[PDB]
Order: sequence, then structure tokens, then C-alpha cells
Amino acid sequence: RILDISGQPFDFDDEMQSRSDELAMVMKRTQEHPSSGVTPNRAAQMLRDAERGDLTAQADLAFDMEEKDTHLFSELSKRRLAIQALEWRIAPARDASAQEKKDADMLNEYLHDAAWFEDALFDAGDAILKGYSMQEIEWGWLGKMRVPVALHHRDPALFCANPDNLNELRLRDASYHGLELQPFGWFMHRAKSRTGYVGTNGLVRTLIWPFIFKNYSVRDFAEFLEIYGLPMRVGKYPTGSTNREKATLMQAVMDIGRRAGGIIPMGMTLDFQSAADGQSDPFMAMIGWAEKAISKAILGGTDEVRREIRNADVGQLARSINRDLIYPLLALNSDSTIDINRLPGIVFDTSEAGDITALSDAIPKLAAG
Amino acid sequence: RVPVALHHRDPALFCANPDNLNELRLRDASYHGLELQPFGWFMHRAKSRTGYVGTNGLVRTLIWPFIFKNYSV
Repeated sequence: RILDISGQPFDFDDEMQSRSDELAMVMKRTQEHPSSGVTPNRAAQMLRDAERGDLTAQADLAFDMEEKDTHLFSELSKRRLAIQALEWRIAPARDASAQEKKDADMLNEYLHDAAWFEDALFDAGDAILKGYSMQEIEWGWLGKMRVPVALHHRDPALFCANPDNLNELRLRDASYHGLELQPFGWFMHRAKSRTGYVGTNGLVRTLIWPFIFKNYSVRDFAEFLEIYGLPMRVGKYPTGSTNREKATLMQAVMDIGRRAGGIIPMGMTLDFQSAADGQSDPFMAMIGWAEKAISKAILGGTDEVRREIRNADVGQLARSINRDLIYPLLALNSDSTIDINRLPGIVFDTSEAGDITALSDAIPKLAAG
Repeated sequence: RVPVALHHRDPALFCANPDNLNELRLRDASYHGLELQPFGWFMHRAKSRTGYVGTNGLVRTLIWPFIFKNYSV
């Protein structure tokens, strides 16, 4: 039996938990769009439900926001590209033995040789907006070595938090208690932007309101622009007019454009009344305020703060990788028990690039000693 | 054995498998499309946003500003 990281023995099954016939029904889902006609009460209810462990409506709302809002998508893409551009290397523990160094370098070489690692990291970046990111693991054989063939992303809406114990995710199976996650078969990465339980640490909680304000303002602005700068044309006719005479007047009113002429009787009158007036200053002011609020929420400014954000979420991702992927590989490949405090980890190249021009000052120091 | 030439194809002639998303198939007026012929296609997809295929393109976010700009102009 394979020994867990916590020290509790268990049985390892290569088949996915989602491949079960009974679970096949819940796998197929229709992606509802709760962003149509958003109401502050509706958003508050969705957030309240997500607090208790629903996590479905909030996930769909976050998906809708990440595609409907251009600024939010741009900022998220910028952040994910910034985190993805870093370089990583596997290093063993301090004062490591020769065998430990050999294992560390072989794992490092394998992970650079693994194509699915980049996709796995990119998919794990989804926990910046959503509260969590869940990916399957497809175990396989490569030269008598247990390695993952590929990792499959899963919809965040298919997971619910345990009411008895929060901060623990479970697979939804239409039951009071969801199915426990299959050990050595999942890659769960969560980003704790704010302290608290899972499902409340995502960026959706703070970004729901500016999105609503900005979208409503822009749609109202577009509607106002539609009926702007074209006054309505009206025509007054005497009470004794024939039914046919009204039709001719109605057709004549509809035929006004460019440099138009026309003759009207003394009894009839024609006037122009504007159906909309105002300026675009308030709509644009609100849109700009919402956009800068979103930019402040995501990036921290409208740089050093970007570097700190990258360091923090890179460290969180490294901890998640060490907890989820590094240990099972060694545990399955090695027959003996894996030491808990002597396992290799992943270190990202989080170092500021030096300036070769200003490091010429080291020569006098080297001469002095 | 080398490829003589590669011919681009209309993206509208492909449909995703309802049983298993993220997999493209050639449309043939059937519930399940024809599976792609091995060693006969060059399929490149850009994952701008995570999720299933057909939702990771730039159309999803660029549809609205295009509408607003064109109607305004």
C-alpha cells in the first residue's frame, strides 16, 4: 500500500474518479449565464450562497465577468503572462546527499522534458479570479516509471465545500456530503488573496460591484447615444381631416431628410421636439472610475507592487506544486517510504536582474579584501 | 515522406464532440462528427483563457466593443 503524505496508508487506483459510470451523469453540465440582468440583490444572494458552500453560481458569474468585461480580462491576462514568464528549477533540501541530488536533478530534467507542465501551470493560474483550480491526473507508464500522461482541467462549478468542515472541497454527487477527492489523482491549487474560508478568497468578491456599475453605465450610455441628436417630427391635423389625408401627412413626415422641402396648409402645423439631451461627461466619468478601481484591485496600481504580487502568487503556486505533484512521483517511483522532511521542492528564479555597469565597483573591494 | 503543401480550411466546417469537449471533429451532418485522420492534419489552438475549446478565442471579449463602436459610428 502507498503511504500518504500525512502518514495514513491507502490504496492507489490509476483510473480517474470522474471516469465512473455513476459520475458520468453529473460531468455533463449546461453552463448557465447569470450575468444577464444583474441585480445587486441577486449578486448578494449569489455571494451569500457561495459563502455556505454553493460555489456554482459564483463560478458562472466569474466566468461571465472574465469574458464580458474587456478591462478585467486584459488585467487578468497581463497578470497571468507576468507569472508565467518566470523560470523554475528543482532543488533538493539543504545538506542533501548524493542520491538526493540525483533524484532532484532527474525530476528537474523530466519536468523540463514534460510538455503538459506548462499547460498545468497556465490552468493553475485560474485560481487568481476563481477561488480554486481543479485538474485531473491521468497516470501512465514511461520506462517502468509512474508519470502523469496528461492533466485535464475541470469546471469549478462541479465542486462543493463540506458543510461540516469548510476549507475542504468535495466532488458534487447530489448528496449532503460530496465525494472525497481521490488521493494521488487531483491537482488542487488555491490562491489566498484574502484570509478566510475557501470560496471567499477569490477576486470575484471585490470585483463584482465595479463590473456591474461599469456595464450598466456603458449600456445606458449606448442607449442614450442611439436616440441622440435627432428630434422627433410631429404633425398636427384638423379634426375634420379625411382618413386618407392622415395617411398622406404620416407618409410626408416619414420622408424628411438631408435638405428637405415641403408645403403645408395653414390649418396644419409641423414641429420638431428633441427626445434626448445631455452630455457624455457623467457616463465616461463613472466608466473611468470603475476601470481604475478594477485595475487597482487586480494589479495594485493604475513596478515594485507588481513584483511583490508575482512573488506572492509564485510562492503559493510553488507550495501547491510541492504538496500535489512532487511527492506522488517519488512515492510511486520509490519502493521505500519517502521521508517527510527530506523531499525536494521547486524554486522559481525570483531574482532581480543585475546591472553589469554598476558591478565594476567590486574590483576595489576585491583588492581591499 | 514529406508534405508537398498545406491547405487552410474554413473553421466553420468543424464541430466539437458533445460527449467529450476540447476535441474537434469534421462536420458530416451527424450527431458525432468524423474523427480527424491521423498524420493528416495540423491543429493549432491558442489558449488565451482557460476552459473548453471554442471559448478561449478573442471573439468572446471583442464582440461587445465592436458592436458599440460600429453602432456609434
